[PDB]
Amino acid sequence: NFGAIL
Repeated sequence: NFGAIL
């Protein structure tokens, strides 16, 4: 993961 996980 390099992004946003909500």
